[PDB]
Amino acid sequence: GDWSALGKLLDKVQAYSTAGGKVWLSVLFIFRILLLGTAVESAWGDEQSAFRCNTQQPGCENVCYDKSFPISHVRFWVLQIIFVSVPTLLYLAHVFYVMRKEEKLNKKEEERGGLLRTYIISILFKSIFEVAFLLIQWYIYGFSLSAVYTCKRDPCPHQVDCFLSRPTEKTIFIIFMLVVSLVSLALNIIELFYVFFKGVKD
Amino acid sequence: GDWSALGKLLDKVQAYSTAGGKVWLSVLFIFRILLLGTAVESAWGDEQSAFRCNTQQPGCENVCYDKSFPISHVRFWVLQIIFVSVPTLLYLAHVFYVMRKEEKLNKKEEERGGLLRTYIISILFKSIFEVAFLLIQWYIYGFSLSAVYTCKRDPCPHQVDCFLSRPTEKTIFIIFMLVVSLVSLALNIIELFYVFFKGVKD
Amino acid sequence: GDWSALGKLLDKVQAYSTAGGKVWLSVLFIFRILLLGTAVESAWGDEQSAFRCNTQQPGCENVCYDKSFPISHVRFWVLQIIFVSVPTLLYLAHVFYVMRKEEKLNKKEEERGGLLRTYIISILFKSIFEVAFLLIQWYIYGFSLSAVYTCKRDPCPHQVDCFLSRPTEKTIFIIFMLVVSLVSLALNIIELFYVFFKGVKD
Amino acid sequence: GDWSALGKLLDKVQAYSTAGGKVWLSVLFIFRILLLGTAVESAWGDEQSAFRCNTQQPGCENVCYDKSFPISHVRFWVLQIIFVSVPTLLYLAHVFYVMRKEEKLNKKEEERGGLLRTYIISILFKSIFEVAFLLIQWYIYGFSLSAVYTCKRDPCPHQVDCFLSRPTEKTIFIIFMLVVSLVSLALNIIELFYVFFKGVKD
Amino acid sequence: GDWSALGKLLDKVQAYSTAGGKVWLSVLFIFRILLLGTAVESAWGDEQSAFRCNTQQPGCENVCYDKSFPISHVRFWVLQIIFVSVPTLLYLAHVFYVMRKEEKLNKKEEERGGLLRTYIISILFKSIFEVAFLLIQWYIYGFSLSAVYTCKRDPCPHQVDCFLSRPTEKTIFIIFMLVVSLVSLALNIIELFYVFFKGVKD
Amino acid sequence: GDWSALGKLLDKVQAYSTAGGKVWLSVLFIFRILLLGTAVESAWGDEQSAFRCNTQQPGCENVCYDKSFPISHVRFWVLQIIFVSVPTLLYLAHVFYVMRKEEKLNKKEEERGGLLRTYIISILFKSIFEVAFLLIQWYIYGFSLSAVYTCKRDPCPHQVDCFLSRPTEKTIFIIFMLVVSLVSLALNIIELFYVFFKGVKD
Ligand SMILES: CC(C)CCC[C@@H](C)[C@H]1CC[C@H]2[C@@H]3CC=C4C[C@@H](OC(=O)CCC(=O)O)CC[C@]4(C)[C@H]3CC[C@]12C
Ligand SMILES: CC(C)CCC[C@@H](C)[C@H]1CC[C@H]2[C@@H]3CC=C4C[C@@H](OC(=O)CCC(=O)O)CC[C@]4(C)[C@H]3CC[C@]12C
Ligand SMILES: CC(C)CCC[C@@H](C)[C@H]1CC[C@H]2[C@@H]3CC=C4C[C@@H](OC(=O)CCC(=O)O)CC[C@]4(C)[C@H]3CC[C@]12C
Ligand SMILES: CC(C)CCC[C@@H](C)[C@H]1CC[C@H]2[C@@H]3CC=C4C[C@@H](OC(=O)CCC(=O)O)CC[C@]4(C)[C@H]3CC[C@]12C
Ligand SMILES: CC(C)CCC[C@@H](C)[C@H]1CC[C@H]2[C@@H]3CC=C4C[C@@H](OC(=O)CCC(=O)O)CC[C@]4(C)[C@H]3CC[C@]12C
Ligand SMILES: CC(C)CCC[C@@H](C)[C@H]1CC[C@H]2[C@@H]3CC=C4C[C@@H](OC(=O)CCC(=O)O)CC[C@]4(C)[C@H]3CC[C@]12C
Ligand SMILES: CC(C)CCC[C@@H](C)[C@H]1CC[C@H]2[C@@H]3CC=C4C[C@@H](OC(=O)CCC(=O)O)CC[C@]4(C)[C@H]3CC[C@]12C
Repeated sequence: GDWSALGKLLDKVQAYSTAGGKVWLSVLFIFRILLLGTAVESAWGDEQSAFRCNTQQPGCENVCYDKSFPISHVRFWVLQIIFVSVPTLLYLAHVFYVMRKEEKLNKKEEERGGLLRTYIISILFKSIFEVAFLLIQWYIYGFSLSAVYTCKRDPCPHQVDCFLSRPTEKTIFIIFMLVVSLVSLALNIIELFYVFFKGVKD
Repeated sequence: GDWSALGKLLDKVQAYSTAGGKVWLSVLFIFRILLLGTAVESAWGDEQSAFRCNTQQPGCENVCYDKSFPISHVRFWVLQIIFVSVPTLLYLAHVFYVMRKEEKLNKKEEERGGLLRTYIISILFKSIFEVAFLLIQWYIYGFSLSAVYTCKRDPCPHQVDCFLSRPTEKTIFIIFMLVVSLVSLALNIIELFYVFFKGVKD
Repeated sequence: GDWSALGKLLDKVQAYSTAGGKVWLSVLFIFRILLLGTAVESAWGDEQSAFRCNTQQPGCENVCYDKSFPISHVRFWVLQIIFVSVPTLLYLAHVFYVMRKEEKLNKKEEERGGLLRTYIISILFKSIFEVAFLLIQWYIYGFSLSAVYTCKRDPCPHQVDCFLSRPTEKTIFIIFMLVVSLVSLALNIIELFYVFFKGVKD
Repeated sequence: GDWSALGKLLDKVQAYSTAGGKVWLSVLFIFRILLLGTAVESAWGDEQSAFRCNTQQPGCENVCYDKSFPISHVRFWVLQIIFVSVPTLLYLAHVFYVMRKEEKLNKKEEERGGLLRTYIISILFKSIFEVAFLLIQWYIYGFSLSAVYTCKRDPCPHQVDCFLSRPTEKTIFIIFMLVVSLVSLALNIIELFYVFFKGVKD
Repeated sequence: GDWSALGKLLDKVQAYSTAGGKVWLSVLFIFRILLLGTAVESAWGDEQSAFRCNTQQPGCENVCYDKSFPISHVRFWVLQIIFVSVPTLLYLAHVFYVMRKEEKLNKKEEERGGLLRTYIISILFKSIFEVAFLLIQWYIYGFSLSAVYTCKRDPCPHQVDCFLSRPTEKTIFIIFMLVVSLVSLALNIIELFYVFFKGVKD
Repeated sequence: GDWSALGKLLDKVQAYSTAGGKVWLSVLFIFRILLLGTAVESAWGDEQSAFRCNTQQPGCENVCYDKSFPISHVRFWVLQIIFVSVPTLLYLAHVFYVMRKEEKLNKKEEERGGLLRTYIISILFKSIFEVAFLLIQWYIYGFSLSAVYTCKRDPCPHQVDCFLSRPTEKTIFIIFMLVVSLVSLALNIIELFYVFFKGVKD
């Protein structure tokens, strides 16, 4: 049970990458998924059951929660990490099929090119998605949470004060994820610069 | 432990497919199942416990919820994704048995045809199911949710106002799924056009 | 790691079956288990917590629920699908042991029969169980659910109105399962007719 | 990856068994564990939360529940199925070690007996445990449940009426398990009779 | 895929053990983990939600529960079973590394001792931990539970009566675990006596 | 299926380590993860639902809980154990790639150094993280919990007394984790001293 075809595929996929990029970028993905699945996912469990508002009006809590949180952070991060990893899978499948076709051609008729361009495009799109998600998060929420929220949506009469759950831990986790995203963006830009320098000097 | 029979089966199954269809259509299924299982399934958890109506009448909440939501979106999508994937499994089993029979025939007696038609039929049925589900969803619900619902079902007296849970996130997820379905439909139609052009020109 | 003994066992088990029966009957089992485990099992979760009755008498809700639902549909279906699949497992084990004994005999002493009857018996019993379960379900419940139930069991005084949870989705799922069961019954009867015709003409 | 040592161990373990016992007794274990893990385990979930008594005295519900149910049925059945399966595992380990020692002896010094007795003892103990558990269950509970219970334990004043959850489904499952246990006992006694007849006639 | 190195490691690890100890001690661990994970873990679920005290003072329930149960039984048993199994893992790793080093030495330079002492030390420490845990449990709790508890901790005024959940089942499980622990201790002492007798007579 | 490349990688990774460090440090990680995942994670489940304060003011409980527990202990420990294990994974990947490159070089052109420095750096960083986390925990919380907390945050009027859940078990687990961390730190420092002594004397 020798896993040599996996080695061939891995070597072909990582032909144009640097030595460092083969390590940090791979470990960061594992770090990200572990942190997302273990710690943060449980702090957001009681985000609506422990949300309280000061009023007797039936229906103000629902509308005020929907106004405060149009989309939860955890699902935003899940979307972010899904959109960032699909280009690599597409490239891997492309390489797999190309290798199979080349092997068939070699066995049948013996009885720098497109791949670099695809690699560059994938690396560009990953950074584009990172920047877009960061900008959207900055515009909608920010990078902090306050304990008291003021609601002025009907049928609440003239105003309402509402109180959040765990507004301090979530800030810490938000900052952690921001740092991780910035590190990933920098590591992805370095690869583009290296590739273009190699392609220009020679 | 060489997995060569899997390669033979894969090559036989994807004989008439294009180069692109071998990649995007496969990755889209993984994207779909991951998104369905991770993010959306948790937003619909408190769909009946956090549903509130303004009245003292016992029994109005149950009937009004049943009137508003005859069937949840998540289970509708589960049915949609199950009905779209069975034709491929049937075709795969058919090819498996045909290959086994051909091998037996070759070993025993040496001591464009039906498969294309089945492929075309499967591709047609997948698109048919996609369109049918989209039309049903458009007729029953639409592609948005409102925060306030008006109920006029007995025993509620003369009318009742009821309030939903997370009416903004669900709209976002609905739009995402709509886009995914449209992309899948287009990618399936392209294959039919390509196959018919190849079969007509030659 | 060649899986050839599995192939021998599979060919021996499916010797008397038709070409179609090797595909539809196998896929239907997967469809059934997936649908049972994913969608329906979650709709029946709040079947007793969201069941409400109009009264102040302590104890009427419990007795009225027990009177309305002597046994839940999901567990009835689990029993149905367990009782329908055991004959095949028994036949498979029988074939396995017979093959081992035949191999031992061949190696030791060289230093249409019972199996058809067992196959017929198993196919008969599967249909018998299907019909029995369908008849019991028809007699006890029917194939629909109503939103309001009338209870006349002690200690409830003179009568009580009670209200169910999700009475419309469950009807849809009931109809789905009924259709699946009918399809399975028809596909099983076809095999008996084919076998008897082959055994009579030759 | 040929699994021949597993075959040798299986043949050695089942040397003195009948043809039928190799099939029904093995399938019954799978049936038992599936039924225990899928259906019954969920019906007993709300056994204490939905238990209600008619009184204002704080503490009567706890003591009356503890008096009605000294031990739940599901855990009783788990103990029953654990105590019935350990002798076979002990015998299997004994055979494994004996085979290893015999192989070592054969390679080193070539440079009806105890096993039957152990088999008989294990078969006897399995039936003994079955009978003991059945008798205990008959003495403590019976084979049915009633909807209303009468409690006369302090601090409840002079008497209390309490009401159970799902008293009709549980009776059905109890009867099912009783039938399964009786079938297992009969199948185990048959093996003893067969073994003793073979050992006496020859 | 022959698993011969596993056999070598197993034979080396169990060189000084008796015939019986290779069976009962191994099966007892499986029995213990199964019983701990299946039955008992669910009876302790509602240990604080169903705990009730007779008073209106806010805060007496929390302090009285903390006074009654400084540590739950299930977690005590988890610690007990973890502390008893680590010496064997350490010894196994030691043997693994020693065997690798010996193989390297044999291939390089051909181009009763410490292990017994380690075995004895491990066997001693297992019994020491068993006895220590039993003594601590006897001192803190005992081997039974009563339904009514009397609390005299502030801010409760002058006294309070509190009521437990399932005080009869837990006694049964406690007795079961006590018996298992005693059996394990005896089986471990037998090995020490056998080893010392063999080492003294010869 | 011989796992010899795993052996080569393991021997290369642990070339500069002592004999003891190959055992205790590996077993301690398993001990840590088992203890974290089995016992402690369930004691912190009802940390906010069972937290109670004496007042009628809506919103004081949320703010007072957020003030008492800026971050839960379990998630702090998860972060601690994640930050301590990434350097080893980075070093392992580095060694893997270096070995592959060396093999390629050997096959192509035949048709104490950096690794020690990386090992030292990783060992230093692990201890640095341990010390930093211990200091932060000491500064923020301490190593004990009290049953009564005094809150002076708005909108609570002038003061509030609040009561915690399970304040005695958590102290025990905190002490356990502290001891484990200290042991790990000592075992890591020993390796640095040994390495430097070997590098200086020779
Ligand atoms: C549900 C299962 C069947 C499919 C889901 C898993 C895949 C989507 C995984 C398998 C390997 C993963 C990759 C492993 C590591 C990397 C690190 C990083 O890529 C790199 O830069 C690697 C270094 C390099 O090649 O230069 C970005 C994420 C990525 C591609 C991962 C993206 C997600 C991948 C493709
Ligand atoms: C529970 C387990 C035992 C069975 C359930 C899994 C199957 C139903 C999976 C295995 C592979 C899956 C397929 C993998 C990828 C594709 C992509 C797509 O098909 C294609 O067009 C592939 C590209 C081509 O062949 O042209 C539509 C879904 C489909 C068939 C998937 C449908 C679901 C399949 C058959
Ligand atoms: C927990 C694990 C170890 C055992 C539980 C799984 C088995 C009970 C499964 C394995 C394969 C399954 C079978 C696979 C497919 C078929 C389709 C169908 O049988 C057929 O008619 C197959 C076609 C034919 O042979 O003619 C009825 C169910 C059955 C026998 C399934 C019944 C359940 C089986 C035996
Ligand atoms: C957690 C894992 C690692 C161990 C737990 C599983 C075992 C305890 C299983 C493996 C195979 C099982 C056995 C498979 C089938 C049989 C049927 C039956 O035994 C027979 O009579 C078999 C027929 C015969 O040999 O005559 C009684 C239960 C028993 C021994 C089972 C008892 C439980 C066993 C030993
Ligand atoms: C019942 C027995 C006879 C067989 C079943 C147990 C084995 C599978 C155990 C015994 C010794 C274990 C090994 C002992 C020590 C280590 C710890 C660990 O060592 C490392 O590689 C540390 C990582 C690093 O090098 O930095 C990796 C797993 C490994 C090889 C263990 C793998 C599993 C082993 C082989
Ligand atoms: C999470 C995974 C990767 C590691 C956790 C599992 C181990 C800690 C297991 C593997 C085998 C187990 C052992 C299997 C059986 C025995 C029986 C018993 O030891 C004996 O006396 C065996 C008989 C003998 O050798 O004399 C005490 C527990 C012990 C060592 C077990 C302790 C726990 C062990 C080492
Ligand atoms: C989700 C899966 C795919 C990846 C997550 C698991 C890894 C991060 C594991 C695999 C082996 C583990 C290691 C096994 C044992 C050790 C013991 C210890 O390292 C040692 O000192 C080993 C002894 C030595 O080499 O001197 C510190 C933790 C470490 C490196 C572990 C850190 C976590 C590791 C790398």
